[PDB]
Amino acid sequence: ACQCPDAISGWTHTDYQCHGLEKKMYRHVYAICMNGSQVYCRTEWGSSC
Ligand SMILES: [Br-]
Ligand SMILES: [Br-]
Ligand SMILES: [Br-]
Ligand SMILES: [Br-]
Repeated sequence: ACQCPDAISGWTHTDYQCHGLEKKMYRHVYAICMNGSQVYCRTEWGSSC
C-alpha cells in the first residue's frame, strides 16, 4: 500500500530485523517517487527468531 503523486521511479527495502514481540523477521519496503520522496509500501515477514 503506497502511491506516488505521479509515478514510482525506484525500489528499496530496509534490513531484516528481529521483531521482539512477534519473534519473526521483518523489514520495510520503500518506493522512490519521481519527485524524490520515498513511501512506505509494505512490511515483509520471514522466518522465526
Ligand atoms: Br504492497
Ligand atoms: Br512522483
Ligand atoms: Br535494497
Ligand atoms: Br535483508
